[PDB]
Amino acid sequence: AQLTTESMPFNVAEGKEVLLLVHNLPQQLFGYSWYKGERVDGNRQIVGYAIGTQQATPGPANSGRETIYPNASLLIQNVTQNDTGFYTLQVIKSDLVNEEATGQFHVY
Amino acid sequence: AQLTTESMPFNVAEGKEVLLLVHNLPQQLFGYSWYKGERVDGNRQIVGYAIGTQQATPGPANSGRETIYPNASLLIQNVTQNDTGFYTLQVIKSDLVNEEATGQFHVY
Ligand SMILES: CCCCCCCCO[C@@H]1O[C@H](CO)[C@@H](O)[C@H](O)[C@H]1O
Ligand SMILES: CCCCCCCCO[C@@H]1O[C@H](CO)[C@@H](O)[C@H](O)[C@H]1O
Ligand SMILES: CCCCCCCCO[C@@H]1O[C@H](CO)[C@@H](O)[C@H](O)[C@H]1O
Ligand SMILES: CCCCCCCCO[C@@H]1O[C@H](CO)[C@@H](O)[C@H](O)[C@H]1O
Repeated sequence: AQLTTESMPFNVAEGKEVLLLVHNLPQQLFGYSWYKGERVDGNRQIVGYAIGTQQATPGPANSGRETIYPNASLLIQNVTQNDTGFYTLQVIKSDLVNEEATGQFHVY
Repeated sequence: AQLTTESMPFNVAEGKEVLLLVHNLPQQLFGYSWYKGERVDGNRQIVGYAIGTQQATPGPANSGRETIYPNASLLIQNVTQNDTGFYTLQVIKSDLVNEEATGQFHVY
């Protein structure tokens, strides 16, 4: 089945925490990139993650409060109104035929 | 200066050929992915290219008439009306903080 992401919890109190879980990662991965919003856009990149070295590198939209895990999961702490809405994950395969999934939680 | 792409020629007769040139490739590249349109969208991916292995892999929007070169350049032969408009290159860096550039020509 399709690459998918869900957020835990779906509705998050301001100041609390949310984990973006990822399911059905394909094989032969090179890396992951998370973006704020519904689309892949470098200006809105949160983080880039190289699997070979297990190394996270921040993008322009990185808040300082995000952590990516080896299975692509994204933890966000001390959430703000600004964190609310859509997130997009791009999975970079080793053949560079890539996949995206979006991506939502609601701050209250 | 910024990663850019220009098309040669910019206005192309139906049935002829167009080369999408790429300038200012950054260092530390792992590969390239070309998309039809203004955005990175897997459903519209033309090709994925691994630099290390020199291996091109076709995506869903591949027409059969496209060739990617080691410097990311894209040749399109026997162009159709359907080929007209924007193309987007994504450059995949080793730290996964990637870059995109668009991308157009006009068929007449
Ligand atoms: C700090 C706690 C994080 C531990 C990992 C939690 C992931 C548990 O697993 C997830 O549980 C969800 C329950 O809502 C299910 O909907 C998902 O299908 C399942 O993958
Ligand atoms: C607070 C830190 C949370 C730990 C981060 C890793 C937890 C991820 O846990 C994994 O998530 C996957 C989907 O993303 C699923 O395979 C399973 O729910 C689980 O094994
Ligand atoms: C007609 C097919 C020939 C293959 C193309 C040869 C490589 C293209 O040529 C290169 O294009 C780059 C743009 O990507 C430019 O930056 C370089 O200056 C130029 O040498
Ligand atoms: C170092 C890069 C080598 C790439 C191999 C080129 C594969 C595309 O084969 C193409 O065949 C066409 C004939 O129909 C020619 O007009 C093109 O010049 C050629 O690129």
